[PDB]
Amino acid sequence: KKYSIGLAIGTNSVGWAVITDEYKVPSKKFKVLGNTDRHSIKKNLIGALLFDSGETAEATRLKRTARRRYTRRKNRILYLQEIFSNEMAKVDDSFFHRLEESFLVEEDKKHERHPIFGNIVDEVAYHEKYPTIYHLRKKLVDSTDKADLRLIYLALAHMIKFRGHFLIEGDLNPDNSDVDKLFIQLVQTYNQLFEENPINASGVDAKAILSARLSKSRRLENLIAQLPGEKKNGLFGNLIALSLGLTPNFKSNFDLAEDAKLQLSKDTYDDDLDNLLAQIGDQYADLFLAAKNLSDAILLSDILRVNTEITKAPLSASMIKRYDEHHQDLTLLKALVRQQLPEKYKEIFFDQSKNGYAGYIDGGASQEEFYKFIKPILEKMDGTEELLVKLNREDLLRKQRTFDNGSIPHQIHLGELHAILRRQEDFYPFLKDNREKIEKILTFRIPYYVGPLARGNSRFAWMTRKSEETITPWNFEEVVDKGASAQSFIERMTNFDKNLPNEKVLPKHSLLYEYFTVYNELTKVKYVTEGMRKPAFLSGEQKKAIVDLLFKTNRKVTVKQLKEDYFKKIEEFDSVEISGVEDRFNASLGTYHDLLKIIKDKDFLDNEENEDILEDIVLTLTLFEDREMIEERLKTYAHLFDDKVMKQLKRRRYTGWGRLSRKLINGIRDKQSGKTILDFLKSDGFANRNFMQLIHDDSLTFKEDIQKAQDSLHEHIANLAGSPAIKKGILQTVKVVDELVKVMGRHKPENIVIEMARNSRERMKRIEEGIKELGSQILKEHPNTQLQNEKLYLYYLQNGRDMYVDQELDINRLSDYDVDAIVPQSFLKDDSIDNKVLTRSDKNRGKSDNVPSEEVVKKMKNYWRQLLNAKLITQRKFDNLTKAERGGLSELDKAGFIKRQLVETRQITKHVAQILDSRMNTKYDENDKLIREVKVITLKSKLVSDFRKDFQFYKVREINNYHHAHDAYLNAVVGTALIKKYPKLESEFVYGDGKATAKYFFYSNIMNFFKTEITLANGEIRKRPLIETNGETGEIVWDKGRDFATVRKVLSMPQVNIVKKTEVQTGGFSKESILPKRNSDKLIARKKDWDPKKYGGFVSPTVAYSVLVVAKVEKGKSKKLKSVKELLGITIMERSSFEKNPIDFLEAKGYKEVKKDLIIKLPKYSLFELENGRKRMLASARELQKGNELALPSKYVNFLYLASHYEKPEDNEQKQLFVEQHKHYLDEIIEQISEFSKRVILADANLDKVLSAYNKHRDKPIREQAENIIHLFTLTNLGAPAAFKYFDTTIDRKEYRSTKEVLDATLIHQSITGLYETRIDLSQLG
RNA sequence: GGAAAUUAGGUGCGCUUGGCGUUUUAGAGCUAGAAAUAGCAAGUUAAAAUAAGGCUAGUCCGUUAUCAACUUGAAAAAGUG
DNA sequence: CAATCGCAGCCAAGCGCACCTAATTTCC
DNA sequence: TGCGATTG
Ligand SMILES: [K+]
Ligand SMILES: [K+]
Ligand SMILES: [K+]
Ligand SMILES: [K+]
Ligand SMILES: [K+]
Ligand SMILES: [K+]
Ligand SMILES: [K+]
Ligand SMILES: [K+]
Ligand SMILES: [K+]
Ligand SMILES: [K+]
Ligand SMILES: [Mg+2]
Ligand SMILES: [Mg+2]
Ligand SMILES: [Mg+2]
Repeated sequence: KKYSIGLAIGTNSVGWAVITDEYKVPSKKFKVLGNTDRHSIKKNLIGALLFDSGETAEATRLKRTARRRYTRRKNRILYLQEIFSNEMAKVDDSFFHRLEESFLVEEDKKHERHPIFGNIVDEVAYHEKYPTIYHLRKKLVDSTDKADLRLIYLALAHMIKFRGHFLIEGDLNPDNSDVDKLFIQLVQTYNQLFEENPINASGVDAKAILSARLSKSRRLENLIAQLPGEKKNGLFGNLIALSLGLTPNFKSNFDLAEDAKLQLSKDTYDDDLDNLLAQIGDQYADLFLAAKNLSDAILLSDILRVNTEITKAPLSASMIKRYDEHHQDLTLLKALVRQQLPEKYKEIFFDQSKNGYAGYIDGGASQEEFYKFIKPILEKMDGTEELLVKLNREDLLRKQRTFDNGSIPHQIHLGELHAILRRQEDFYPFLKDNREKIEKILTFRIPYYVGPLARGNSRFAWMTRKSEETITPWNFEEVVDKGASAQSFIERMTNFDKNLPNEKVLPKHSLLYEYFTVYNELTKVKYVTEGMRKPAFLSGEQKKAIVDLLFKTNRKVTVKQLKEDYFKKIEEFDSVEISGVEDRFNASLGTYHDLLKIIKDKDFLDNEENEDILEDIVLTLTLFEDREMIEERLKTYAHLFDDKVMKQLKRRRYTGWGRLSRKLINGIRDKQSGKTILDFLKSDGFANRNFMQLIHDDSLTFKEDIQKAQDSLHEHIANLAGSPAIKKGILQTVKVVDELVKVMGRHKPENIVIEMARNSRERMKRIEEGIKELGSQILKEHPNTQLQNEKLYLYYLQNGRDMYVDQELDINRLSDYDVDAIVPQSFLKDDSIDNKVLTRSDKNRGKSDNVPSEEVVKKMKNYWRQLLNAKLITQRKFDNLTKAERGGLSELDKAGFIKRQLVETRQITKHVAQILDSRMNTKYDENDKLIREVKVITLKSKLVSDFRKDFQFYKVREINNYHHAHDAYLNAVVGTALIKKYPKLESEFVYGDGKATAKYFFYSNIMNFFKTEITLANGEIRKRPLIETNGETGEIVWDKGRDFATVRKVLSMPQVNIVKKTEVQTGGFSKESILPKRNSDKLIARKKDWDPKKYGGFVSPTVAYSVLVVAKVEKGKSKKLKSVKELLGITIMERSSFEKNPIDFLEAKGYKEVKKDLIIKLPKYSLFELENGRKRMLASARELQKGNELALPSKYVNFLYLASHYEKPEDNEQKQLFVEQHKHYLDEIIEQISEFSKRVILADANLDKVLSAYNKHRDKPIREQAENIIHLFTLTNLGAPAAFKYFDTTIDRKEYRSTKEVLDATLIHQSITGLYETRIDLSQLG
């Protein structure tokens, strides 16, 4: 007995099958364990393991971060209360107590129910005077009176608890006063530079236009509209856009040859502005300087809507402005509706269930839902004009705590906090002594490069401490070693050099690393002129001159530069041809030119004695992100540099790391020559060996020194790159193989054939930015979920224009258009947007075989470049559209694409093959060589997909889960037959160890040996005999006389081992919504002492697993003991306490005299068999899932495939006639579903509705009936019931919301393959 | 089948932050009526919680991965037809 | 009991490293 | 899709 294994690896399934050399699946008797009548059972060696999707760690990570921030937000308040503690005890010794118990009902409170003052008259008067906390905040900022210490605390705590963001660096000092004066100064600055065409201010209310509650682009339009003759994209318009915070492009303003984009917020602005001024001149400096001055006065116009001269709390005053205008408009809205719509007053102001004002304040109506409900009511009335204006600006009846408050920087809250401290420290000395302490509570942010402030019990932490003591926001710099922590942050993640594993890789922007990349590319450049017979390398003397002249003067070196400014102007070559570099060199000395601008000392950079210092500087600039820590690490070099360059050097920050170490490129030396790798790249006689040749040359010592420098199965797979969903199936695949090997008596298989299976928010954002750079108004002309349509998505990505013809596209005629593939689908199976365009007709592309024709590229390339700059097409999409001008698809390209259709190239699939190969092949030769006992073959899905369709082994996925197992069987058959027929293909499919046209036709007809007659692509008919053999062997590969019948017999076998992986449920305890209190006791307490009948709580806890309990419970008033057998759900929250002491946990639930040895742990999907073969799976402790599979005969599967594809060659008429000749199969398929449902589904109401729905459409076309019959299998599918539709009839799911019947059924414990079973008759228990 | 560089597009893991929401309580509802109710007034804010909790007591940890049964084992895992 | 209807925490910012695919140049 | 609530 020799055998092979077929495998189909998916995200939710692993199909498997064992075949013999006759392509047959064996059957075998397996022992059955347990206490039932059955001692053994026959099983076919074919099946599929099913499992729920494996999840990434992202959701767990976001919740872990949220917990840390709630812990730290609470500590900020605790820090503040500790500071107030001693003095607050003298004012009100129970104030903080009332704050902590504010949530408790009055019955549970220990102090008086009014938290602030402890009595009702004082509490009522507070809210009367300060209706919002911002009323109190502004008053404490602007008033000189001594304030109650309790009100001081509440205002400071409110700023510290909700402190604002940290997206702006440095200090913020808002100043509203000079918006008009600064705009006039920018106009005056602009007119002095363009006296010929000045701009008239002329009472243009710049303060109103720029500070208005509109978008930056909208206010830019309103300002430009007030200036006749000025365009929005003109020079003055871009300056206004710059002051607003946009990203204008000054390229067209100055007729530049490159983009000149500027935005003041990016740290690159100072360099970018200097780059622009270097081209246009320094007389434009005051132009952008005055633009920055105006930008500071309107920087906070979105959040600060009050003139800053009358208050030092403009944020709170802006909130007060919201409150007052809310009061004024509410009084006006109420008086209006009383007069004009008195009937709808109750619904608008009393009905919480409606989206009126009541639902806005008391119900669940959002601000957006409230505006939508009230807008038609406002338009019906008069006069609501100003209310309509405020509504469309989202400024009507506004609250103060709103979704859009995220734009408020922490410096704003800090300003008000600092002012309150300054006011009240004159009366409270402890506020003076603790002023900077309190401000530090608000401003201090744990650096992201420090991480959690742990002390040995965090697997996520890396921080180290200077001193062993508790870390506070005030001693953080002294207790935490920021330098070591910031270094460990990067050090724990960066690669080591694979060639020298003990050596870290160099920074990507290291000078020595960029020298390495330049010389490695330079050393393979050849040249030829009219005199020399054959091309020659560049000499070591030539490389140095080329580097010194071109690379050290220009950031990029073009091939034209090399030819013109070197070979001609220094070598006396009137002409020269260059090979090894195209257009321009890929490598460059970018860091060399960055430092040359900063330190201005070219001699210092070219002095190789300064090599170690420059590598240390770049290492510091790469390792650290805090520019103060950077400045501290550059102190040892403060004598070579003045203070001006040091200020520029500490701003030059780098990111990224290279692939090689400094010891590899310029450290280790060849023993004979004493030269490093970089030395050989600089000069290597006339051989000019590059990096790959040097470390592989057996005549040098680099190769042996690198060779001299050179995990469980679960950890290895987890550490692989790829989706954690496919990685779950990879581990299960290995476990299936291990079991299948032991099933075959631990004999290894001959072959293992593996095959691995192959939004709306991003689409909208990608189009809005694209048309913005495009300048088009197509989004405004014809305005998310609609972009799920493929054609409409391509329509907007192409600005409503044809990609092949340069003509407009009618958006209401998208059905008349064609979605054509850039690279034809016959070569590349790319269904993504990167390979699709929208055109009037696919004939506009040109020929069908190749890339769009030359005439199309010459006419449309300009249009494609604009779409590329607007990020509407990727660089890959632009490259393959313009490929015709580069010659188009070569004959080797077409063959390469057709080999890619057969040979799997994904790295993740190669890892699976390597894992199986290394686990199977472990013995060695007499010469210490690996003995490959098992060939691991990798196939792509198209090979079996085409095999199914050629020979009518059709697949209908909705019928059952057998298709996963059948795919694995077909993988083994096709894979082993292909390797047996053509052993030379083992180099392409087996892991380990003219001509273009031939390889194209060879790879195109590689599967023809299965057929008897072949109609070729050339049109010529070929014939093959019945039995196929191997060339040199003569062994029989395929017998078309009985091997197809073998496949038909295998695929028609009803007994297939479908196994749903039982799994303990993990994750959140329950649903997260905090529901209001209800007398129903389903609610779960949110804290230990928060009775949900008083405080509300959670619903629907998740059961981790169920347990079978055989015990007694107390019944009735007398508490009689009554023997019971029950299924108890152990929730995720309860799991730890249950497992710590099961008996104590069960006794606490009310069970007595528990049979401890009869407790069975029953995770989700636990399998039970009842009567007549009916099976049920545990959905939980209180619901069951369907446990049976409907094995529909093969003749019905093939009929359902052809009849449903009836609308979609000359032989298609034979398949169409088969459908009409077997229209009676519809009744027979319904009968199969009915008998199956009556036997195992037991949903008579839904079956009657199904049969009634089938009879109503018996005159419908056979295609439509077959399509809807496929929907009916949802009724019979394995797993959780789900709704489905037969034509227009909807059949809602019939759930099995009772688990009592399984308590006396047969529990089935299945191995991973389902071949080994332990069956427990639970009726004997109890 | 690999390596480096360049260009472009993605994925994973980890850290540090912001704003909402929701829950209970506080923000004296008034007049009439025996009451059911009716007519008005009012509404924008805050505290506290945001997995129960844990010991290791940290400004730490608490939702990923992994899991038939039986025997062994803390676990990982091994053995069993 | 069943048949039936209802419900589910979300939005945003910054940073670091490591992978992957897919084109080009030079090589093993 | 597991379960809470409502209706029949
Ligand atoms: K009380
Ligand atoms: K204008
Ligand atoms: K609301
Ligand atoms: K609400
Ligand atoms: K709120
Ligand atoms: K190039
Ligand atoms: K850095
Ligand atoms: K899990
Ligand atoms: K899960
Ligand atoms: K199992
Ligand atoms: Mg907590
Ligand atoms: Mg809130
Ligand atoms: Mg937050």
